[PDB]
Amino acid sequence: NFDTNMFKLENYVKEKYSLESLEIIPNEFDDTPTILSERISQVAAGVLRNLIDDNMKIGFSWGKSLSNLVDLIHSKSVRNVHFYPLAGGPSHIHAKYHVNTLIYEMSRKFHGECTFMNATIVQENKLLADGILQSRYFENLKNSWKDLDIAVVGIGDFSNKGKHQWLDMLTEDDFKELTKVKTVGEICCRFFDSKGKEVYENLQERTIAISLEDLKNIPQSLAVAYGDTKVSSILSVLRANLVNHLITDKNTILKVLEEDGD
Repeated sequence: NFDTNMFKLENYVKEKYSLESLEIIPNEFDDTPTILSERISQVAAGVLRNLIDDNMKIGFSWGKSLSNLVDLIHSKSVRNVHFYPLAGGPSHIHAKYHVNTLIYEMSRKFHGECTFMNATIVQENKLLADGILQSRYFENLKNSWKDLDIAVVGIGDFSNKGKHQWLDMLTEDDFKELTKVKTVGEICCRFFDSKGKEVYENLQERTIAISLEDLKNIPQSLAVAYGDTKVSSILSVLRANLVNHLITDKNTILKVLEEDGD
């Protein structure tokens, strides 16, 4: 039985990576990219709406997967919900995909109070980054990263198209150093290797984002991510248990398993 076998595969992958929650969307022969993105987005929207309750502190990252779920999610009457940025995205992405846009849109549907990301995601040096992170003005947001209830995040790859979004944010030298340490992907604008470790410390210390340490201790952290170019990145995130709830498609998770088996 098809639906049963899907459940078996879900449980298999959850136990394999010690992943708390997982939805695997089936791929259909008649799919277009649009239809597949709708199917994944609707599942994700339903899942998130059910997670949202009164009094919760919810962090968002940036990007298409998130924008697509936000477009579909149904409003709900909850009290005292607060939305925060986990990380600003890079500079030239669609306004629709910007963290502050997503927080605003979610605020409309869940009538929440909003904190926005004002600082650029990568600073020139550690002194400038620390000046922001350690500031009196930034303290509320810094503290809030330590006690979020839910995080909602996409996962980026470090393929040519993945590096694209970062072209005017990271320097030529940043890219060289990231490539030297075999970067495979990013989450919350932090770059990791094949085991989900944040290897390049110089950029790590210049980045205005939640730490991986704080991300990975959020009670419910939902990543929505799929596609062949994302298999290595998803496997890294699973390996390091960076999030505890993943929504992806069957084609992607089978490739993750195959790569892990290598």
